[PDB]
Amino acid sequence: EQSWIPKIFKKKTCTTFIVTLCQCGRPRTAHPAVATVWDSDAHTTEKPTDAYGELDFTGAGRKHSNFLRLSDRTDPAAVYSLVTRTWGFRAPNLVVSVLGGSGGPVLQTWLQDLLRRGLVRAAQSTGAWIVTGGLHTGIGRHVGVAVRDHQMASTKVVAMGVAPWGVVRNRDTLINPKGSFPARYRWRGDPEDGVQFPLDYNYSAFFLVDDGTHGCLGGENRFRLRLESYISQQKTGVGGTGIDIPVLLLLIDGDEKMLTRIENATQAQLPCLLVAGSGGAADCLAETLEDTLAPGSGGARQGEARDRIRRFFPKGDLEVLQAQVERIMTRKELLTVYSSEDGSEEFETIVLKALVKACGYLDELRLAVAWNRVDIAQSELFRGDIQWRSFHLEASLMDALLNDRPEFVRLLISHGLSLGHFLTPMRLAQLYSAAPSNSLIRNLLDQAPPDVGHVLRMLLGKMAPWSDLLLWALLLNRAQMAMYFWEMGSNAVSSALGACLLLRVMARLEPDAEEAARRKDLAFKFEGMGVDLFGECYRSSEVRAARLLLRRCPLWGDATCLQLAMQADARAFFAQDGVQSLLTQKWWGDMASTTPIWALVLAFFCPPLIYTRLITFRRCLRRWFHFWGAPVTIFMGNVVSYLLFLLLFSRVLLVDFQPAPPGSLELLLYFWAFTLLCEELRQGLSGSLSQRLRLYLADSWNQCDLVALTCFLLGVGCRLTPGLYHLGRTVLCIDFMVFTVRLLHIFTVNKQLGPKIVIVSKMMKDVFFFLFFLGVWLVAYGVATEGLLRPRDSDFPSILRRVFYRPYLQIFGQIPQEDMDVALMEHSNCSSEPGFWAHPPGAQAGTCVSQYANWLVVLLLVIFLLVANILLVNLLIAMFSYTFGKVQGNSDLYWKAQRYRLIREFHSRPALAPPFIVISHLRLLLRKEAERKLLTWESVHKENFLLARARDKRESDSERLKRTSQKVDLALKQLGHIREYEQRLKVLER
Amino acid sequence: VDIAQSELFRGDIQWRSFHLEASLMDALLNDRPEFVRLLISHGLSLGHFLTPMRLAQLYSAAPSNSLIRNLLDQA
Amino acid sequence: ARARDKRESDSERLKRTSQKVDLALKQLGHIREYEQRLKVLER
Amino acid sequence: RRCLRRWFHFWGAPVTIFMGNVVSYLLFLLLFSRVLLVDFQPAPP
Ligand SMILES: [Ca+2]
Repeated sequence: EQSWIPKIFKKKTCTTFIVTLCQCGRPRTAHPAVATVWDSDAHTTEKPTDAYGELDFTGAGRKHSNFLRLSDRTDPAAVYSLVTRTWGFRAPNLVVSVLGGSGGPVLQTWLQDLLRRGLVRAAQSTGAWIVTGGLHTGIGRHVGVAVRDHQMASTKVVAMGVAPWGVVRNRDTLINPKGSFPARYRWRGDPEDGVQFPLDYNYSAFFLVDDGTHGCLGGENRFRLRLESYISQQKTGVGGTGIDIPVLLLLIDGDEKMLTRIENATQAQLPCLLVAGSGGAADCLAETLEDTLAPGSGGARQGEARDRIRRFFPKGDLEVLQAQVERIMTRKELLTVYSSEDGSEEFETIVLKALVKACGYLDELRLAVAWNRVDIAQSELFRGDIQWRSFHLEASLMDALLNDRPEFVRLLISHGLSLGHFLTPMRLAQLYSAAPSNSLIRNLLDQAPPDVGHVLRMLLGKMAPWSDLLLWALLLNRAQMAMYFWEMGSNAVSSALGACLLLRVMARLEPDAEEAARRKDLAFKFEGMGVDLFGECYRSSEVRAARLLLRRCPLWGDATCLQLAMQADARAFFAQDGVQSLLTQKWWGDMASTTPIWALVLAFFCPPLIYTRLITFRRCLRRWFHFWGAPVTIFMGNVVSYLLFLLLFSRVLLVDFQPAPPGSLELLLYFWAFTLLCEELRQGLSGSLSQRLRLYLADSWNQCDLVALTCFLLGVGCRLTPGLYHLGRTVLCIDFMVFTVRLLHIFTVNKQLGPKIVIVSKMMKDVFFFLFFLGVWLVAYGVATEGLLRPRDSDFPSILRRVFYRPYLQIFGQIPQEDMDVALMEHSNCSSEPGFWAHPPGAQAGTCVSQYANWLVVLLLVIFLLVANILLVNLLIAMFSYTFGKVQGNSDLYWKAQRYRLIREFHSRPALAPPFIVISHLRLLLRKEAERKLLTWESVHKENFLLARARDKRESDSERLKRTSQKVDLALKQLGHIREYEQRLKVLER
Repeated sequence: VDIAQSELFRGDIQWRSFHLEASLMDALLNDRPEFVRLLISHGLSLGHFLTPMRLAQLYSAAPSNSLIRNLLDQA
Repeated sequence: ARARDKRESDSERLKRTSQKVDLALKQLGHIREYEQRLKVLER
Repeated sequence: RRCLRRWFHFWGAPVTIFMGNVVSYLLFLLLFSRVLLVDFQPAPP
């Protein structure tokens, strides 16, 4: 996408030649037919640019170095937009324009060290921009080599080149109005002249300013200054939240023209940093500022003396230099001197103080947040001399939140930053407004002032600053921010489970894919953290408090912790011992969890025994209801009722089922089945009508019960009709099978059998594989045998029998040799067809079979027996063994999870058994400070757990090794210092 | 390698395209990956570097009787 | 990413610490020699 | 025409070709079995 690039940007060709030789820098001969003082704009013609695209320096580089040619009189907004958007460069956190003449190809060692170590390092750390001449000469070359050395030794800095068109060596190769996306640049040009220079190969971007001249210097000064000012007017990301981008000018040596440029920059309110001892045109200003409030007598001509000394003799006589120095001092607040300090190389702090002084609201904390320098912020805060205001830190906190800098927010909060007063509906709206472009949260907010209530309602279903901040972070999916807020939350466990729920639902709702997977991962991390916190809260402290923690219903959604876990499928959460013990206790209701099963049975059959001490736990009726109200006793009663129901069903079906009108027992059976139907109706109805109906029908067991009951009704209806008695009997016969299959549910309660049942459920893929394999083989062998025999019955039912049924039973040791092996049969001439025939003795083995090639029949029999009885069955064994070995853990977790659903289901069933449950359905028809202390105790445990994790991490070997590396680096730094002092003392010895 | 990196990093020393081209050829022939990496990283023009003569030289460095050598001979 | 991960591995960090300690010992020998020279020049 | 384009897309998809081929193969086996077990006679085919 570049079609607009020629549109908004224009190159400059001079309209008029002004003297043989033009002022335009081109020979008189090479000029257009249109050819007192030449003007760079008045006598210039504009046309669409023809030298855009990107460079590919021959050899090294990132294979991408964007280049542009534009007129000097170009608005900077378009340039900034181009760089930020089209070329993909991130907005700058700081712009350092490195002025400087640097006379001579070689620069002093201390200056080169300062550049390479401070300037480039700080630029990389803070993601700043370096603006210099994009030429392999002057200060630009030094900057480029410094950047290259830093990149090599670091184990990518962004620097641009603003250079005049006409002085770029080999400009022709870059000319391509269509486009020069690839671009070969011969920067190793053998000829060397000062009229033109090659482009440095270390600069990521270029700005070949043009002013209709074939060579000159300084033409780009206007554009450079305007660009710097415009960048200074922008903001540091996060919409308008970002502070004004700091822009700083660094000056080393230079000339009078550099003094003029410094004056222009100061006029444009741009801070300037001067290096002491750099050389001419730079150290003079440093000295003058050092003079500052010098005495009027004997100082007025001191400035002139300094000008004539530091500056070159030319123009020294001219008073213009002194007047310009005075004008510069007029705004000395924007000037600073780089204290040499024997090569301090502490660039960032000097820049910070210079920016603060220039500002005279921009604050150190806001700048530190704008950059990623946590150390700067902590140093500034730790400085006791500096005093901070509530809003002073509030602005910084807002910036940190908007830009997602967890470390900064942590540090700011830790420094006594009031939070309750900090958050406001306006600020919260701002925070939510920072949704990244088209994110799912943004779509949800648009579809829905934050107005976050409705989005949460539509997410969950709906069927304290920390809480709000945590919710916002979860919505925006800022992992570290959310984790930190949770660490400061109040309802830690319930908060964690709610976060897991919300993240999982959002992820299933995201078009994010791998980004959604990170939300899924964040959900897993939160679930694990909640698990660990609860495990600590339970084992290490009173279990009663843990029980209270789970049962309570916080304000997250007015739902219990267990409900949240179940809705989020937080399988890991239920897997821990504490939750299982609590669930067991609820399962036994009021009676003790240790009650032996046999004791329970004896109590069940001997109601009076419940009052004996042999079972552990008006008082009498209260105890009675407790016993009969416990979920376990309801379960046992229901099982007994179900068994009696099956017994009655079997009795009726096998004996009393007659064509006559139904008897007493059959009617009792009908009433019983109707009771079961009412029970399932109750379960479905109360367990949003469509939503709960789907929830009920989802459970497989309920599907089984429903199919059983519908088949039962179908069969009864059929039997009542006079004609369909047999059909009714048959349907009821199958319905008995369907009912009795339900008894498998009894093994979902045991501590060992439930996992076995789940694993069996997962074996069905292997079962189907074997079934289809056997089906194919059966079809093959059966058809082959039947074809070879050629029985004369040729009756479709008989054909199907001999093709499938008999081969099938051959798998299970029913091998009728007398019906296939001719040797066991009497030879007879049954059929008129030519050949021989025999007479099988079997009733359904065919009237008579051929015997043409019977040895082949026996051979096929042997092959089939082998493949079926041995190979297929053993393959199935192996597949079962492998699958069972592979899915043990997942099955166990799944059972532990569903244990809660089971318990809840049985916790609300009517107290009575199905056969009498009609009476209970009828009844159903016709119809603090302690909490605060609990939360405080939970928060204390959370703090202990967090400290334990942090300390354990800090004591790990890897962290200790890293810290030792840091200390060794510090030791080497100090060793260099003492070595330098040693050299100084050795010198002073003489 | 350290000697080469020190020599290159020395700003006083100026290098020529062929000046590094000879070194690059030597590094390739002797199979010194670090040297070639460093040389290329130092703004060494590559498109102009390779030539059919140079490529023939490179392929001529097949070690004694190697399968590549047999295949080239057969071709 | 691969290069940085390798450089941040424990083994590489330990090797780099060994290099830095060797450099420290070199400089320590230098300063010790200068210490002896200064002690001599004291008289 | 959009209609024919959609039609060809459906019937051109590899999966649909696979399903069609499977159905054809099953019918072929069924025909084979029928012929072999019933209509296979010494008389001309
Ligand atoms: Ca049910």
